[PDB]
Amino acid sequence: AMREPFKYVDGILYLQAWKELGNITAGFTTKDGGISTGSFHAMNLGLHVNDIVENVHENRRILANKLQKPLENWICSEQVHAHHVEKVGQQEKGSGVYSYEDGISKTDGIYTSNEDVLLTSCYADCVPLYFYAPSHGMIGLAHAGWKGTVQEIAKEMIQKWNAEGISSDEIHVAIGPSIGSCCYVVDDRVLTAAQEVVSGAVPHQKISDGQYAINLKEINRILCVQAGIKEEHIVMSSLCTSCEEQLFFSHRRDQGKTGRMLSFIGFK
Ligand SMILES: [Ca+2]
Ligand SMILES: [Zn+2]
Ligand SMILES: [Zn+2]
Repeated sequence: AMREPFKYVDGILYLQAWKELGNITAGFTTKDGGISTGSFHAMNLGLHVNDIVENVHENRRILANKLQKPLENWICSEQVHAHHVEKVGQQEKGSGVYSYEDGISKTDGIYTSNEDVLLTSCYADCVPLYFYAPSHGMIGLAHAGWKGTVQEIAKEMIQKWNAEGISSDEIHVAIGPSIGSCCYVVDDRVLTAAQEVVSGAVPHQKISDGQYAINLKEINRILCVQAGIKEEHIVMSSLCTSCEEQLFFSHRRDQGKTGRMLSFIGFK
């Protein structure tokens, strides 16, 4: 069984599996630590989910202080459930920190070699992908719901890194908390799209006619291996956003009214 690569520390799940690879701050937030209430209780870091902005701004400031990464150096994207990956850095510092529309336009993955920035991505069920090539000082995040998964957003990131001279055998990938097969049931449209890009069987369990439980974390792991990532360079959480009702917001479990966690990565 793949060991859990994240450790809960004061409300934050830090990517402890990568502590010896390089001096980075990486992890995934939880519902704990903020001042939001109701459907957004407590650490809602999402600006586009109808929470009161003052609470989201404060929650962001709280995280910035916990991570020692000032808001002015954060980079956020306007996620659109597609496969666009953008290299970011100095000129994009501050993008989306206070207004979602100010985020990197229609982008689901971001990467950088800049040591002062904090890359961020928002989640409430979708798969958080993390990338690190320690030898090249390159870090990245990609948002993979079913659409980004089957549109091969992980491969988009890897291909861009290959063009920057980074071999796929030097890229470490982490897969964070997401909706698991215990709670995520999809139709033939999703399963077929996954079959089109996965060589071999897509792991799935039929629940009823045209209804299949699927593990999008494992689908992304398989696609990463098939894109040249070494199996031993992938770490994967088993945490389910829907099942963990005290740790995570879940778009599916909370019926579309919920907050957002952030995935984050930056140099210490
Ligand atoms: Ca296939
Ligand atoms: Zn999503
Ligand atoms: Zn579950």
